[PDB]
Amino acid sequence: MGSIGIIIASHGEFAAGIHQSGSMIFGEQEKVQVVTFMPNEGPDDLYAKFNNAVAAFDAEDEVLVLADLWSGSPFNQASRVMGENPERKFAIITGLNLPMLIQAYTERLMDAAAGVEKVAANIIKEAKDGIKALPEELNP
Amino acid sequence: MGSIGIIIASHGEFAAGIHQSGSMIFGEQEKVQVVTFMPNEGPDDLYAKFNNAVAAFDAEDEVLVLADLWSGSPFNQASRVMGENPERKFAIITGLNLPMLIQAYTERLMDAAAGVEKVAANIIKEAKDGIKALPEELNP
Repeated sequence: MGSIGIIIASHGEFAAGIHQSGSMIFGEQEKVQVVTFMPNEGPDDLYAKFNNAVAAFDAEDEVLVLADLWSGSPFNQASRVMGENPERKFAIITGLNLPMLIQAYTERLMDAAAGVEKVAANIIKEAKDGIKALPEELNP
Repeated sequence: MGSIGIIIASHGEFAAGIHQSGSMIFGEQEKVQVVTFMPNEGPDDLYAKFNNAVAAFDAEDEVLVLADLWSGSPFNQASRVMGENPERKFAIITGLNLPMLIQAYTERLMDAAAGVEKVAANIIKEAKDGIKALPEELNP
């Protein structure tokens, strides 16, 4: 049964700031957790934050992690928590940007019961498609 | 000679937060300005922030704006400033993410003579390529 909990994760306050961007553009949202990794912190503090974020969702919810980068402690600890909970469906998407977050909120509204693995493909596509340049000739 | 000044621009505190992410991974970076657009500000406030950010660079510097969202207010006021300073080389890339910012920093280190029109293609490429998922079956 059910829903998708979203965890926004980053080095530094990035994840908190883009969570604000999203609430201005999209409005308030349920079942969103923010995990920041600050300079006075180590990997085990981050491990605790992820476990605490997952426990804030209902036991039936699938989990979508939107992470800053495919490297470093935020990504590594998200992957660890994913691998320690094989009875729970997880997806991690790296390269967090605002089109990605908007599309994640929309896919939840539209199609949350299809699962995190189904909705990820179009979240990825819109995140990439929203990277565009001016002047137009600079685009691939 | 001139080099590239970077403006990181967003709705809300996103831009300040990812600037912090960048400093945790890439140290202190010269000629980087942050432009945030907060819930209690309007377009004329924003326009002034962009003009002040551009004034922090040297007259011969080129300007690279990394913006959160295509056709958003940060993007629109950046485009306006670009059109008002036609004697300055300018580029705008939307879909701001941490791979994008990392590559922009790398480009300036490798070749301070490369202008914003030359470095844009690899910055866009790495910004898109950095968007990937686990499980890996969601990837191409």
